[PDB]
Amino acid sequence: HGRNVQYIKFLQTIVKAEGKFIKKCQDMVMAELVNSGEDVLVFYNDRASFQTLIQMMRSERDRMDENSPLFMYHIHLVELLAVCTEGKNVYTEIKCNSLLPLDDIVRVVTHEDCIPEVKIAYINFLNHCYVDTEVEMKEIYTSNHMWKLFENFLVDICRACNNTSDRKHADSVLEKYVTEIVMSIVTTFFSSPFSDQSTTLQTRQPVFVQLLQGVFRVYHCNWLMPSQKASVESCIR
Repeated sequence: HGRNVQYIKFLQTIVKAEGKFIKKCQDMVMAELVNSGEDVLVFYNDRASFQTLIQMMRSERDRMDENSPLFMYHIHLVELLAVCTEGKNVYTEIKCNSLLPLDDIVRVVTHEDCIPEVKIAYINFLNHCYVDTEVEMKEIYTSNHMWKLFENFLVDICRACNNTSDRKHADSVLEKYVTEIVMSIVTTFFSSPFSDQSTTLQTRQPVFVQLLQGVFRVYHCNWLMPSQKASVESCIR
């Protein structure tokens, strides 16, 4: 019938209630995505997804007529497969990594021009596979490979951090980007340099800059408090 951007926001409403996430429904919606095969896939490899997304957001704003192009806004509302096993509802994460984006090899491919809109949902997939809370298999590539994304996107966060009272999605991106910081502490193994010369300067000084912008923001104080803890928690890492 066609992949509807208007429709695909249903797939989290029926399964995922607020607060509570049941295990059986997630199991029976995970297997059908692999079984059907021709669902709304995020794989729009580098030649395709680059020029579509940069022209979708920059040329038109305010949702671009409810962001219903059928090719670029489809990924945005495809969070079901990204938040399918986000918190702890991961009966089998191998399927989500093999049949779906790995979150450490396919994420980088589209990272040439970082799009915060994709990152929020795509970053949630990184949280989905990285670790539910502990069960993720200990893979050096999962953490060592993902330890360079922050540096690549750290400049982007800093670049938009200096802009004050000029955007609305910055708070959401900062609020949505702090969720990963609150997850498992940064690794301190042979890899994952453990706040070395190139891993501490860009992880502590820049963090305060984002915290300073949030403190100066006129938004609610509910989200401002977590930012200080996020930087504080990272500092004590």
